[PDB]
Amino acid sequence: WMPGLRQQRITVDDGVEINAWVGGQGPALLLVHGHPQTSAIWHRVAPRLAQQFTVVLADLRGYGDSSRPAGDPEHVNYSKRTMARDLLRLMARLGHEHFSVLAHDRGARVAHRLAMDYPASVQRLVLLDIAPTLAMYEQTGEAFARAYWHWFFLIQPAPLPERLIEADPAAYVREIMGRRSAGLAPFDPRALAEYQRCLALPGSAHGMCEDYRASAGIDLDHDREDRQLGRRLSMPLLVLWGEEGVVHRCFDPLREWQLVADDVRGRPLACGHYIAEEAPDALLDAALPFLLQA
Amino acid sequence: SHMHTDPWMPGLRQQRITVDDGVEINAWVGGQGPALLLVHGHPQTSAIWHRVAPRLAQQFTVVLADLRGYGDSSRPAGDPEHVNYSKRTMARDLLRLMARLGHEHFSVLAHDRGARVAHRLAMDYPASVQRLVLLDIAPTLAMYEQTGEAFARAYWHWFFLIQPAPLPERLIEADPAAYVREIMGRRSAGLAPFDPRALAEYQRCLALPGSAHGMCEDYRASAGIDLDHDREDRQLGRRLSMPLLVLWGEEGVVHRCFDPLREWQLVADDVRGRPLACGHYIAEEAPDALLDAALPFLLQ
Repeated sequence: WMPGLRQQRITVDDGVEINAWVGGQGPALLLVHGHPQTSAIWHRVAPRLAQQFTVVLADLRGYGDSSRPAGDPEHVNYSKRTMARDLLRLMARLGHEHFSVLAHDRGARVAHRLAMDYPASVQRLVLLDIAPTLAMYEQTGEAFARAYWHWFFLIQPAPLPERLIEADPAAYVREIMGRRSAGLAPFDPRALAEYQRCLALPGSAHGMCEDYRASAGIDLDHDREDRQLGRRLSMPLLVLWGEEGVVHRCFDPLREWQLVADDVRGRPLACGHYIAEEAPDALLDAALPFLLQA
Repeated sequence: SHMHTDPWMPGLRQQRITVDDGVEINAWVGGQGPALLLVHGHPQTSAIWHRVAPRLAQQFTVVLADLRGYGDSSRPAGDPEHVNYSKRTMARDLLRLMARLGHEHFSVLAHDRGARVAHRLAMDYPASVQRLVLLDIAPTLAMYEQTGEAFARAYWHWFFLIQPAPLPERLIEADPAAYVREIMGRRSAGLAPFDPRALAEYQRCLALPGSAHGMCEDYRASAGIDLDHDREDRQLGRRLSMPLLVLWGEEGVVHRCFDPLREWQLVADDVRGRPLACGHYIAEEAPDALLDAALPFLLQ
C-alpha cells in the first residue's frame, strides 16, 4: 500500500490543511481524486509513477484527511478557484513551483481551474473521465440527469443532500460507486474502506455538497467568463474517459475540450468512470509518454 | 386567505373502499349533483382540496381520493417492474372507487401525480370520464424527453426518487417532516400559504410506515412502465377524446420549462388551457382563481 509514499499535511489556508501522500523522484506530479473518494484511488498506479516523478497525491478539501472548512452562502469556500488555490499552495510549500497534474472527477475540474488561474505553474494536464463542467450542465438531457442524478441532488440547498449522505455514508459510497457500469468489482478492499472511513468524518457531507453547489453556480460564472473572453488552456492536455461511462454516452468529450483548450489530445479507454482502479495499466500506457515528454 | 376558522371538509364523510386485493382507498365523499373525482399529488393528500371542496360540493357529488401509497390509503409493496404503483394500476383504483360509490360516469379534477393518474385513467376508460381538468402538469413523457438543465435543477426529485431502492427511501425516512417542509416550502413565502391543518395532514400521512417506498415506486413507474404505456398511446395515435382543461401556475417550473398547452394538444383532441397567477399548489395558493376558471368548464 503506497510503497515509498509518506503522508503529509501542509497548511494551505488559514485553518485549512491539505493531507497528501508524497514520494518518488523527478519532476513534480500532482494527483487529484474525485467523488466520493480520496487519494487512495491512485494506489495501483502511484508506485510506477513514483519511479520517474515526485508524486504528490492530494486529498481535496472536504475529502480524505484534509480540513473540512465551513460552507458559505455563495459557495466560495468550495469553489474550484479556492480548491485550486489549495493545490497550488500545497505544491509551492512542498518546493514545486512547476508541476504536472493527473486528475479524476472533481479533482480534474479543480485542475482545469488551476490551469486557468496559474498557467505558469502547470506544465502538462491529464484529465480522467470528465468533459468541462459548463458544457456538461448546458448539454444536460434526460439520459445525463437520470445517470448523474447527484449533479442535481447534491446541489440542492442544505441540509437536504447532507441528510441523505449522513443517514448512511457507507451505503452512500456503495450505491454511488457500485451502481455504475463496472459495479464494485474494480475496488480494492483497502481502498473502499478508506473511502467509507473518510466520507464519515464530520463536515464531509456539507463540503462535498458545497463543491457541487459551487460547480452549479459561481464556478460556472468563472468558466463562462473564460469562454466569453476567449481564455483557454494553453499547456498540453490529455483527456481520457471510459467508453462504458456516462460521459462517453452523453457528450463529445474531445470536442468539448477542444473548445476550451488549445493543445488537446485524447481518446476513450476500455473501462468505466473509475479509470485509475478499473484500468491502471491502460491509464499508464496512455499517460506516461505524455507526462514524461514534459 | 386561509384562516384557522375556515371549516374543514364540511358536509363530507371519510370512507375506505377496497379497490384492489389488500388495497383500500380512503376518500372524502359528499355533496350533490353530477359526480366529481378529486385527485391530489406529491407529497400531499386529499386534504389539498379543502379550500375548494366546500364550494364544489354545492354543485357536484365530490369524491376526494387518497392515492395508493398516500394519505390514509393502503401502501402495498412494490415490485421490480413497478406495476403496483403504475399509473394504470392507480387509475384502475380510482375507476373502481367511483364504481363502488355508485358512479360509472364522472368528471375529474386532479393535480400533480393525481393529474398524471387522471391522464392514464381517461385514456384507459374514456367512457367513464366526462370532463378532465389537470393542474400544473404537462404529459410525463414529453416532460422527461424534454429534460434540460433548468428542469433537472428544479424538478430534481424526478431524477432522485426514481433511483433504485433503498436510496431515496433512506432520504425520506431519515426525516419525513423535513422532506415535506423542504419539498413544499422552497420559495419566498415558505409554508405560510398552506393551512396548518393541511400541512399537519401531509406530514402525518407521509410519516406512516411504507410511505416512502410507495411514493418512490410511483415515480419509478413514471420513469419506466408508465412511459412504455404512454409511448404506445402516442405510436398508435390514441389521444384523449373528451374535453380537457389544463391550468398551470405562471410561477412554476412547468411554465418555465415546457409549452403545456402545445404538449397537451399533441396528446388530446379537445384541449383548452392557460396559466394562472400562482405557483404549483394551485388549489391552495389560488382557490378562487381555480374555481373561476374551472367551474364553467365542469358545469357544461
